[PDB]
Amino acid sequence: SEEQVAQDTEEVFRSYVFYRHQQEQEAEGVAAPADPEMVTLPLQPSSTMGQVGRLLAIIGDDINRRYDSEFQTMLQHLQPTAENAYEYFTKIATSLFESGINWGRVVALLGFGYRLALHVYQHGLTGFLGQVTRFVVDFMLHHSIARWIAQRGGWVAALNLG
Amino acid sequence: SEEQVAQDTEEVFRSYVFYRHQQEQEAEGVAAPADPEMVTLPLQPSSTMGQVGRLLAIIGDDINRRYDSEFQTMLQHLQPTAENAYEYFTKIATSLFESGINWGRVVALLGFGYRLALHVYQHGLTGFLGQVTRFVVDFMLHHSIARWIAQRGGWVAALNLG
Ligand SMILES: [Zn+2]
Ligand SMILES: [Zn+2]
Ligand SMILES: [Zn+2]
Ligand SMILES: [Zn+2]
Ligand SMILES: [Zn+2]
Repeated sequence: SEEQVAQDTEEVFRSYVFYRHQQEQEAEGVAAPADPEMVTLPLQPSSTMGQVGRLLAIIGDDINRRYDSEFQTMLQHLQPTAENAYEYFTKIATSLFESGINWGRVVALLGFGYRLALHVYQHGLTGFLGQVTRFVVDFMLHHSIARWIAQRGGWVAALNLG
Repeated sequence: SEEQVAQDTEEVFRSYVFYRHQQEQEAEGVAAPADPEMVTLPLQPSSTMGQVGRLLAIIGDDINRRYDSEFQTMLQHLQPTAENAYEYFTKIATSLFESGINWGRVVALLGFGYRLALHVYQHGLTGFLGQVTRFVVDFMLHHSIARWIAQRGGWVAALNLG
């Protein structure tokens, strides 16, 4: 079901963010970017969607690198407002899927959402992580990504990538 | 078409906001709440959706009063973040349609969006009017309001209310 995949994306993305942030803390120690909002967000580690988001953060660690690097350098130029965040999110997310959908691109979108959320927090926009989550959920619903995931077996199919 | 009604809501709401703000300036003069974002937003006065949003602002002027009054007093308690704005928007918008959809409630939702946008601007959240617009558009799509309007003839049917 496309709609149920779309509903599950919130928990997948929240779990992805938590574990990606924890992994960056483990890799960088005191040099990691601080964002307490990514430590305290709602989390259910044993749920299926919590397990999916975590596994995608893990497998993403050795595939995101070039795309993750350019996200950071580009975000240094992101203007401060919620409208600027939406416009930049939409441009980048659309470009990721211009040539079709695949799991690597899904993971790239989650990673982009993580980097966007981190950037806006570091530049003084607090309480915006739920809004980035909604950007991701709604984009995946209206851009047929939830439909593509549903035809692959749902988010649980992502566990096969590990 | 439900999807095309949903697409048109952006322009309807932007036009509603522009003309509601202009009307409040005309009724209150220098006592009106200032919000330059509601003067400079994209506007196409002669388009059908621009005409619809304007007419709904006009007819709304003598039906919103009690609901508009409580919106203002309640919004004095709205916490500052984008997440707080989304949570409050969703609670109020859901309550407006709990017992079904009618044009008066559609106009009340547009008026609520106007008051929410004005409040968040007055309290230091700039560049958020597009986000309130998206709250309205997406709520009307996912809560079957766009579908209800489509079965009534589309947004153009609102011109019959005048
Ligand atoms: Zn890092
Ligand atoms: Zn730059
Ligand atoms: Zn949507
Ligand atoms: Zn007034
Ligand atoms: Zn209060």
